[PDB]
Amino acid sequence: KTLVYCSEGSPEGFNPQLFTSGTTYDASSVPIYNRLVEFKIGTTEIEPSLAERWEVSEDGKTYTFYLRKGVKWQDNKDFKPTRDFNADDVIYSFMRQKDDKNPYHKVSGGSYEYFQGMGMGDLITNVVKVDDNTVRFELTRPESPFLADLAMDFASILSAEYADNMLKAGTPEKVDLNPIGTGPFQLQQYQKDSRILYKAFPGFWGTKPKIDRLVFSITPDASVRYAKLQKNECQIMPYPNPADIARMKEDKTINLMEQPGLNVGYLSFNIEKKPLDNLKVRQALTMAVNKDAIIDAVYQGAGQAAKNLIPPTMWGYNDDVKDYAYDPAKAKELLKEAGLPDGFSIDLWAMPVQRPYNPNARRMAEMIQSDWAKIGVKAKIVTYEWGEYLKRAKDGEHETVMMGWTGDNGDPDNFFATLFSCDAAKQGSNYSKWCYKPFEDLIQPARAEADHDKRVALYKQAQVVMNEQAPALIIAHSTVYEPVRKEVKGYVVDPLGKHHFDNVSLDAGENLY
Ligand SMILES: NC(=O)CC[C@H](NC(=O)[C@@H](N)CCC(N)=O)C(=O)O
Ligand SMILES: [Cl-]
Repeated sequence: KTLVYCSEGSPEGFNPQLFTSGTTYDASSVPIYNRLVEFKIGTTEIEPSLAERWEVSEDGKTYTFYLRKGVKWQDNKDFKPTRDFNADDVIYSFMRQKDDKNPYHKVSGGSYEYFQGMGMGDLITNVVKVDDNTVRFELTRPESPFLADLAMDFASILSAEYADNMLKAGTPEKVDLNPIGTGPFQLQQYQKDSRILYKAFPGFWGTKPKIDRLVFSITPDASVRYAKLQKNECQIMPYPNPADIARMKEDKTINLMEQPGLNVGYLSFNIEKKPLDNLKVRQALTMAVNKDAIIDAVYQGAGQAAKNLIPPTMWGYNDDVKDYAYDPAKAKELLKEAGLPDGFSIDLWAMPVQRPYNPNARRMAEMIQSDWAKIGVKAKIVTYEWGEYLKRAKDGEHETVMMGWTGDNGDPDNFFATLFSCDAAKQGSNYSKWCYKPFEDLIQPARAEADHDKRVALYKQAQVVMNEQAPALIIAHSTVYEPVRKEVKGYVVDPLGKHHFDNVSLDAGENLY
C-alpha cells in the first residue's frame, strides 16, 4: 500500500543534526532514523527506543543506557552494514557534534544548531562505551530535561560504520546526503522541490509499518494541497488555508483533526542592529501592533494573541505577565522619547512557506507594515527560500525576522533556553541575538532544578524578565488543524508538530465524491 503526503516545502537535507525545521525532520529523523528514547505518539511520555532501559545516578550527572540488541542498519548503493547497532554508533553521533577534532565535525559546514544552541557541549562532558551494548553519558551537572532531550530529532543515531567507510572512500558528505538509518522507512529517491520516495525498511527492528511505500508530494501552495486532498491525490496535508477551515469541517471526504498548538509565532528583533538595541524602540514596535487584528485576519480566528513565549498549555505559563497594550499614540510618544521623532526604516523577513505557528507570514508582515507605518516606521518586507531564510537569520543578517516554534520535548527549557539563551544567540536559534544575564540567572538554574514547583517559579519569572526587555514581538499561539482523508486509519496528531506515517493504514476502498 502507498500513502501520499502533501508536504509544505522541500527538506533542507537528510541529517537532522544539521537543521531545525519541521519540514526537514518529517523527511529525515521521523521516517529514517531512531533515537535512544522516543515519545509515545500524541504525548510527551518517554518510552524505550534504541535503548531498552536506562539508569540515572542519584546525583543526576550520569545516564547509562542499555542498548537494544539485534537492531539492523539500513543499506544503500554505497553501504552494506557488517554489524548491528551498538555503542559506537551512539558515540559517533554525539562526538561529531561536540568535538572539533572529530573528522566529521566540519562536514557539511558542521552547523549543529540545536546541539550548540542548547549548550549540550558544556553539559555533556563525555560519552563512554561501557561495552558494545552499553553507553554512558557523563554530565557536568544535573539536567532535568536531559532524557527528554535525547528523544529529540537532533539526537538521532547515525551509523559509525557508514561514516567510517565514507571517510575512507574520500566522500564523507554522503553520510549527510544519502541517509542510512535504523528506522521504519529508507529513502529511495529525492527529486528536489518535487517529490520524496520512501520504502518500508524490511529489516526494521520495531513494528512494521502497514504501508510499504511512502511518497511526499512537495506542494507549497495550501490551496493546491487541499485540491489534491479532495481528489485523493494525497491523503494527508499540513497547514490548511485558515479561510478553508469552515468548508473543511463540512467536507465529507476528510476528518479535520484539531488541537491547541504547543507553539508560538513571533517577530525577532535583532538587537545587534540599530535602532533595535534600544528598549523603548522594541516596546514601541510592540505597542504599535494590533495582535487581535492579526488573529482575526491571518489566523481567521484560529489562535490566541500572545503575551508569553510559551502557550497556555505549557506548564510554567505565567498568567500574571502584563500584556503590552495596542496603543499607536503611546508607541509614537515612546519613539519621540527615544530620540526618533521621525521614525525610521527597517527590514522585516517573512518566510515563504506555511508554518504551524504562521499560516501566512507574508500577509502578516503586510499587517505589521501597515501598523508600523502609523507611527512612522517604514518596514521593507523581505523573503528567502526556506532553507536560506533560516541559514541567513542564524547568521544574524536580518534586522527583524518572522519566526516561531513548536515545542520538541514538552519542557519549557526547549522554549526559553533553546530560543533566547546566550548559547542560542551565539550558535543557535536565538535570532534576536539577545543575551541577558538576569534571564540566564533564571533559565540556567531552572534546568538543573529537580523540584517541579521550583522549576515553575523560575520559568514564571523568566517570562517577566523577557517581557520587560521585549527581545521579540510575541504575536500568537495557534490552533492546529490536520486534514486527513477518511480512508486513512491510525493517524495520530503530534503535539510536537511532526507528521508520523509508521502507524497508518489505508482502507480497501475509497470515496470518489
Ligand atoms: N528558526 C528556527 O530554527 C525555528 C524553525 C521552526 N522549527 C521548530 O519549530 C522546531 N521545534 C522543529 C519542530 C517542528 N517544527 O515540528 C520551524 O518552523 O520548523
Ligand atoms: Cl500567551
